[PDB]
Amino acid sequence: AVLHSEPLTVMVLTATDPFEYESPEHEVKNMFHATVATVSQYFHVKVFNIDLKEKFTKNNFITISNYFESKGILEINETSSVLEAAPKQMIEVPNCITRNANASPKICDIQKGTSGTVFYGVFTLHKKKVKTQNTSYEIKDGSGSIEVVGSGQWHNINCKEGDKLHLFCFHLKRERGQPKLVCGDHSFVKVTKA
Repeated sequence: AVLHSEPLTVMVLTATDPFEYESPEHEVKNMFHATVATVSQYFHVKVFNIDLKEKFTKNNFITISNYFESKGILEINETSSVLEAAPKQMIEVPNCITRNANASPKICDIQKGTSGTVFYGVFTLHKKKVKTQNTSYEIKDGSGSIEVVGSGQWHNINCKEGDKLHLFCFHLKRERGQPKLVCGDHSFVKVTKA
């Protein structure tokens, strides 16, 4: 994880509802996921300061400093600064950036990933098996299928075949070559019915 002290102005694209997670100090706290954009790139952002939720509203322009980067994902916590951006610091985000930010990876391309990489996306549920301590969600698209393993509040998620699972910050792991996505401390799932 690398510290970025230089101010960076972005436009907020999306943000999730807050949800509970376990903090590094092993206390229940709330976080949310966001995507933001400059004129040339979008970024996934993990926000660990629930007081910033209003700032992370679609189309808000914000300037972030003293944030961190890990696996290409930005981390904003209590020691970070997030202020509204000044007018002359704002630059129009090309629609092509926003479309790319909204696109999901193909499962065949997730299957190519190195162990430890992180993935986000929306995928159709094919089958699920609720086990004693975790749940395996087999997700599918035209390019292949992959097992997603959820535990804790991502175990026994209320969903059915054909629903869409929106996955945030899942981790690729390989067991005997076979890749799968597993949840981590800052994963999030939402379900859209279909």
